Amino acid sequence: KIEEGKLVIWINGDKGYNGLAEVGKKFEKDTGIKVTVEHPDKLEEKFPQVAATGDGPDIIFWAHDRFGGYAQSGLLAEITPAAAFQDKLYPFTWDAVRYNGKLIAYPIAVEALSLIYNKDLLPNPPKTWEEIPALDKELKAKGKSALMFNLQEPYFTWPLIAADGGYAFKYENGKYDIKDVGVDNAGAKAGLTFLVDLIKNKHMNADTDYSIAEAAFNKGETAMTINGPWAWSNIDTSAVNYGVTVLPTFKGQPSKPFVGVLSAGINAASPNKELAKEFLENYLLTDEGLEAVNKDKPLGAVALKSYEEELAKDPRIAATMENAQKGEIMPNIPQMSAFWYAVRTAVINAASGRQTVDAALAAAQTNAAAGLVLKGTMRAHTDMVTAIATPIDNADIIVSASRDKSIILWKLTKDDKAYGVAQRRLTGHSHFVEDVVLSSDGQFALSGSWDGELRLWDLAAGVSTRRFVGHTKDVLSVAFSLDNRQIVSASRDRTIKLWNTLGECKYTISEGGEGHRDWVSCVRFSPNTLQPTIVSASWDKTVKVWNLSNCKLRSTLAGHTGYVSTVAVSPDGSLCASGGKDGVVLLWDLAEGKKLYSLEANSVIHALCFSPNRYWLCAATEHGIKIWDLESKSIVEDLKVDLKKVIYCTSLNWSADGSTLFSGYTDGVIRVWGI
Ligand SMILES: OC[C@H]1O[C@H](O[C@H]2[C@H](O)[C@@H](O)[C@@H](O)O[C@@H]2CO)[C@H](O)[C@@H](O)[C@@H]1O
Repeated sequence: KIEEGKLVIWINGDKGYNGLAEVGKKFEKDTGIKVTVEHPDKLEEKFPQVAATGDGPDIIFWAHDRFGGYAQSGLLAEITPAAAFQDKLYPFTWDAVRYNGKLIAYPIAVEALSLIYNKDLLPNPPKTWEEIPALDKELKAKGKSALMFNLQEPYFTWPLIAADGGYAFKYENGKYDIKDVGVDNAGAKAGLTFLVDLIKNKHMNADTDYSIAEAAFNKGETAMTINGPWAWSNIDTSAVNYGVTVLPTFKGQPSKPFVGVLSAGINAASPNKELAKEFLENYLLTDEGLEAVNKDKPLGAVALKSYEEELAKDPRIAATMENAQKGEIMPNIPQMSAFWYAVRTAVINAASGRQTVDAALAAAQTNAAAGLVLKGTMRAHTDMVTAIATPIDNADIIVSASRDKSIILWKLTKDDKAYGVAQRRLTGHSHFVEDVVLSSDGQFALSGSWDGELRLWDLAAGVSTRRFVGHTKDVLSVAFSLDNRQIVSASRDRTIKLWNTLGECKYTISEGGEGHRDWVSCVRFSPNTLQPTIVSASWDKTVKVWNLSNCKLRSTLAGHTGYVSTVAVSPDGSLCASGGKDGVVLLWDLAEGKKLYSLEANSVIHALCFSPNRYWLCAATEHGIKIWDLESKSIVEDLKVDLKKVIYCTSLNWSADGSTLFSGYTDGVIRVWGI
């Protein structure tokens, strides 16, 4: 629920949540309000989840870099401190938490990684990364390692990658270009390669995580480690005689860590937005509040000036700020998480050996800039997935058709396991199922296969309820009339047939001069109820529009030099996209019945479909799923397949809400796309 009357706070496990808890107890004393401080695992990922449904904590803590994404998804209440309060914090700390001109959280402290060394094992720490391999050989002889730090999180490896040129998003004229990603340039490659070499020459292991490196350093086994201010406590209790100094340089350049600003945001759904502000502003952001947290685990250089005046006296803090100066404050734009996930994968694969540096970064480069990504994969078909149907009511299930001769009802789980599971496999056709469609109910499926027949399926009971025997050759397409009372099909027998629901052919648009002269590959109903019509693709290179009332030919659309294997109709029934052999997508004006323009794809098109919302046109091509913006006539996405044989999309269909693109491939795998 909401939890009106108390304050649920979330902060990371590596921070002084106990000290904060104290602050919470002090608030409760003066307020009479219970403060609960919890530190869930992966709280940064759960938050956007729970906050979306209206649940979650009242206050969430994390480095600023992740708040832009939360704000964007409306998960954060706008904060508005009095000018008096604002002056208490450094202006630059406020900028860290300012998104689209608004303050979305209270800044707490400036975090920056530093080189932490054991003064007893290494009086003079290396000034450069390059002298570390020799240093490790020297220490290894004495049963000690030179360096150990968390190689699992990109946060720790980024300072070295960025050192000689690597960057996340190009910054220019006071703005970030989210398409200009710098993770695979010469600089980033040089840094990651050096790192990987360290692992190859065994100066550090690819599996070293946070606890391993912290234990090793605190137990005096390794001379140096890399960490933030929050680690100084544990080392204190370990009695190690350490120092905190400038990170080593690489190729003469200083390591450039991404600087985080620990921040506290208030849940958009919280019913204690006021209690939250009173707490953060009058209890936490005070010389007392911070000191209570700082004693638990150091915060770093705090936003609050008054208290920073004391902290800046600590040399470890001065060292923190020197490394901070060599790097830069993290952007808070939504793309940051994509950048982090991208870089994390790259480092791990390059480190594990699964991929080469160039290989790993190249992919990271793509994932960091990627808009539409691979939300998941659904596997069950043992052969090519020929068609995909999505429920009109946007329910949590879809249906697929495959050359394995079956259709599958998928239950969209989304759970870590898979995006969906084969809830029921329906068999019955004696040859490849080429196309499938759902009823308005979303309760029945209508299929067409190369066995020349169509079948109605009762999805719930799992059985075929009707065979449509009429065509004399392979059936290549099927469609349901808007009111689901009429069924249409296309065949290699060059005809288009109309059927009722009882399996009787009510009408046949014969191969006559009016009809097609070759295979009819596709037939679709136009959503327009004013002029009942259907369009048809054909290997006779034409497209035909038909009056559903009298079944009379409206018009023949010529413009293709090869077979047209597919046709899609805009949701409004005004446009119509056609495609096939010649690689060009012709967009027509249904109403008038004339060409509007082309859209080169340079690849054979297999399927088409417009977006439910956006002015988008998607094309299943042998060279990826091309997506143009019907307004700019420009490509906005070109999705290829990466297993890390020629594999290509044969079918695709959007979820009713336009949020997910389902697509079948030749390898029998169904790939889910979306934000
Ligand atoms: O490395 C990916 C990860 O880096 C940062 O998380 C830091 C955090 O800022 C520090 O305060 C401390 O908790 O160490 C974390 C690394 O494990 C980013 O803030 C985070 O968004 C990103 O995923």
